[PDB]
Amino acid sequence: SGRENLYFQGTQSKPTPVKPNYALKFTLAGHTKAVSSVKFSPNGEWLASSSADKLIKIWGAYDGKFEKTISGHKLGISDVAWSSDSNLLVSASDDKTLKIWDVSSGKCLKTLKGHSNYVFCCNFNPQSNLIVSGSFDESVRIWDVKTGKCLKTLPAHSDPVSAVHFNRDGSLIVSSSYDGLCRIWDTASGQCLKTLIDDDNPPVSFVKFSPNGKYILAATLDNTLKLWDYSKGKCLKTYTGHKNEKYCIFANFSVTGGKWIVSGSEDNLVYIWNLQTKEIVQKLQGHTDVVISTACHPTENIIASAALENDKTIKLWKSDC
Repeated sequence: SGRENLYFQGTQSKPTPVKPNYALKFTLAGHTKAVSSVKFSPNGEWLASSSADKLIKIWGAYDGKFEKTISGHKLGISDVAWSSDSNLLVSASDDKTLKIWDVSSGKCLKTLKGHSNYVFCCNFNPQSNLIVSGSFDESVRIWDVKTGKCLKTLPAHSDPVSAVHFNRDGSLIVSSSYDGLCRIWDTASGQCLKTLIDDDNPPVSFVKFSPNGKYILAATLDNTLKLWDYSKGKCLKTYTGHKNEKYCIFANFSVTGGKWIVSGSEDNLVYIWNLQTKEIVQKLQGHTDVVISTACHPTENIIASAALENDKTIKLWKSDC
């Protein structure tokens, strides 16, 4: 308070690299089967979780407080995603549908039908007038949010689609599949603009664009994450040390503090790497099954992690940096 606020800490010529200090704050229990996917709302207020138990739950991002259960899918749910204004959610289910939900009321606004097998992954575009979905039926679909109609069906893959993500302005979609391909699609035209292959093409279990849209982060089932300049077709960074040979585990760019890569792992840990140096900077211990999903809070140094059937919980972790 007052004049003593302005307190000089000293000069440091050699920078000393920062490591995060994520510490467990809350465990969120209530799902009765494996959790599938957790995502923070863009406005930072909420965490949504989806589960094999057919339910979506909403939780306070800062206090871990249970808010509501959202129900309606007839079978398990593999993914959930928020609209840009934090008002809507879309979910991808084994019942072959996606559902669009009003988060405040819990009501299903639209059921998106067209896929011929489990819907596995989903995302809104930044404008949030479109949804992209990936399915066991091997296709990527692009949906009109307002009408619920399928606008395009992309014959994207020759195996289930493991992930779909729009870039920062919605102009591109990236998709991945156990077929070993990452593929870049023009949103407007539906044309494949590029196919990225790892070489002996291991199954690709996850993809997403970097925040700045220049890179894609891709997980492959040889226990490896890779950061690609998709346009140059060049791999910039490789992240290893975790376990990923079986499942579609989410990974993330942590951008609120130190620049990290964050992933789940089949050894029940959350892994955190320094993005540039590729060194593991933290491993978060607490879960008792595969950490299938992780998410990074938009403004605070908070990570949410969620685990499979032997655990069924979500954990919220917070770091000073």
